Amino acid sequence: MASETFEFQAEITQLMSLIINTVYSNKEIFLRELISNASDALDKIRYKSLSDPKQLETEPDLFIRITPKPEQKVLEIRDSGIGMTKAELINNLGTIGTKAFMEALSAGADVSMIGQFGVGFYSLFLVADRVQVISKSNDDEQYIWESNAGGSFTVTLDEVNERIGRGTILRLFLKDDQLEYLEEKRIKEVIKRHSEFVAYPIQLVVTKEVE
Amino acid sequence: MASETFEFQAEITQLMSLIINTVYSNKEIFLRELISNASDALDKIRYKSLSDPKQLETEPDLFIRITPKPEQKVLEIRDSGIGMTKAELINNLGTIGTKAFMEALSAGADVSMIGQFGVGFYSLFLVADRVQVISKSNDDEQYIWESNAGGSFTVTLDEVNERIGRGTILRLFLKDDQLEYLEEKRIKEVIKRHSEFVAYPIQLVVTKEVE
Ligand SMILES: CCO[C@@H](O)[C@H]1CCC/C=C/CCNC(=O)c2c(O)cc(O)c(Cl)c2CC1=O
Ligand SMILES: CCO[C@@H](O)[C@H]1CCC/C=C/CCNC(=O)c2c(O)cc(O)c(Cl)c2CC1=O
Repeated sequence: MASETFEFQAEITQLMSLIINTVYSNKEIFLRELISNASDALDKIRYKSLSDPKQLETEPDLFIRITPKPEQKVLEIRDSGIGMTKAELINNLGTIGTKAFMEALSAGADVSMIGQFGVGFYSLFLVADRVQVISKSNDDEQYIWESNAGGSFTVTLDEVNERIGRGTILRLFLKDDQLEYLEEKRIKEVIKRHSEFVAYPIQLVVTKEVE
Repeated sequence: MASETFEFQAEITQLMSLIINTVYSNKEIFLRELISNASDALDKIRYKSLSDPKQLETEPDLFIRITPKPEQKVLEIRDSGIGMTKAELINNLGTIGTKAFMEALSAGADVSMIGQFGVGFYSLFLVADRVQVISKSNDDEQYIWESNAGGSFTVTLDEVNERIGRGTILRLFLKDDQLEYLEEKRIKEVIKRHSEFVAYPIQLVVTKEVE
């Protein structure tokens, strides 16, 4: 199953590089941004479903789910939102707001503003050096978009991950110094602090050895 | 990705049908049998690794993991044991002990003996009307064996489920009256009662909405 490679729009590559290298202290803001995106996508499939009810049948439950995978130093944020087609992943995430945030930043702006420029997605590079966005739109097959903050990303038809009925998974490969975001306590503390007013259930998946 | 269909050896079909239909009370024994199988497979990759250390690299952690999936009425039991090749799944599970258990049964035997006849796998039909066995041996690709207790099963190259590095997942589609096995409390109670002496960590995956 062959990967396709695409070039990032120049300013996006610009944004990603300063973030992956930054010494900024409050890296935990990435989670609010990703939950905010998840909530948005859930709004869209819900609003969409107002006039097209069958759009919900691929995954009737509306949720945001966070799943620590300690062994792989991975953190996943899933939602059963509207999802993105292959062409949406390519367009939305790489090939097409941005520059103005970098300008605000260089003047003293707090990266927490990132979401107000519409580019909070990229805040994930505060805690991760690599990401896979796995997405299933009702309108397309399941696809994997992958980036390590370089100048190019890949998109691959998904034959390796669990089927999500509909929606998007952000699979973050955490940096070695950022492994705290795998911890149930840390995660819950960050959720409560910055994501108080979310319309959808936020589920936390915890793995505990029984005794 | 095309399915292949195989016929069950007659006595196996025999065994499965009486179990899926039985009014037997103590259906919870299925879990000890599946944990026992998981432990066995883990023994085999560990013993195997004694003379062939690199066999462990596909999945360095040795664990048994149970994952309730309430939305799908599914219960998964995973291990990172030795796993089964496509030919092993076909051979082991369908096409090749058994009859003597059915004879013990018809004389008054308790189905809890099933494991002593080497066929405890089939006890899963006490709680499930359908199963998918997903397996990855170091020696083959990932495959899905599926049965609903009929006279035939299917085997399909796996392009739809998460990659397991190595091992086996039993995905049980629980009957409507058996949904109690999705419950953290129930599961823990059954583990402690019948699986006290297990050499490997038994991990329980619990999904909890945060507030
Ligand atoms: C600037 C890049 O574009 C994005 O940020 C957008 C894409 C366009 C805007 C909204 C589209 C609807 C579907 N959204 C998603 O699938 C999505 C999600 O369900 C969680 C996320 O964490 C991100 Cl990232 C995205 C994708 C996402 O939020
Ligand atoms: C009678 C049918 O044969 C089986 O029962 C056997 C297959 C032959 C014996 C042992 C083989 C080593 C690998 N075992 C597995 O992958 C396995 C597992 O890791 C969990 C299970 O729950 C079952 Cl079921 C099996 C498969 C299993 O235990």
